[PDB]
Amino acid sequence: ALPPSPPAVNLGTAEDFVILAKAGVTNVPGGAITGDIGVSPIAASAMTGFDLVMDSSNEFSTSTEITGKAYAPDYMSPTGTKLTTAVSDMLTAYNDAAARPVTGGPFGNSLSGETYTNLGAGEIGGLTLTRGVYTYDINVSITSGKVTFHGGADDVFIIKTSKSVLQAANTEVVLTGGAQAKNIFWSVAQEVNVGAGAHMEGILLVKTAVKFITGSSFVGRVLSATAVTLQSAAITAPATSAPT
Repeated sequence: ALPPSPPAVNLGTAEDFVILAKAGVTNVPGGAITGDIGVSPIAASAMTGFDLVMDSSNEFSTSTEITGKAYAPDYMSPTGTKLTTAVSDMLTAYNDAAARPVTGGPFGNSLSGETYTNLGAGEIGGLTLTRGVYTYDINVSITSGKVTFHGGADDVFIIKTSKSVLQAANTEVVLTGGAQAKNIFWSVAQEVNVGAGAHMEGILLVKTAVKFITGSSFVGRVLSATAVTLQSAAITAPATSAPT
């Protein structure tokens, strides 16, 4: 029997971005970004490796590797306001996610001897996670294989850690049951590192850095209070296979 689904974490206008980073985005060509990116309060020059061309409006820039638009505070109004509102909404979302109570009681069978606190001693590779709030004071690791999020279309999954999320190379986040990437929230006080060729899903609400190593892929949003590093990575917003 499941716990109730937690409420989804409101991202407000931060949902308008696939990457929002306060201290920059660095890219090694030729991954592919589907969605819009933004930086604030750092200047545009902290988006490197996208060969950005200003639009004639001077409100945004475009790239060969971004399907959408890039936004920075030194661009024309209303871009700076758009960015500042999104960064504030990111902070609110980070704080809300971090404030969610852990789901109570045993995880899996009532005599599993394990709970939603420090589940797997931080290793979640090979686990099936159902809806709820999982809390960690240790790194969360995906060392080998897959982690599965299983639930319905509106079920919510929140993974909180005071440390980092370390996803080894060539591992996968898998969704089953109707579970959607927009309803998975990773609340991370340190960093998120996604190894080479690995596949991550969900909303990354990260206090510090996020790194996507060579050839990794992602469905979700990267919402970082510091900097984002992309190494020939596929970064896709949720639901962009529908008409846009």
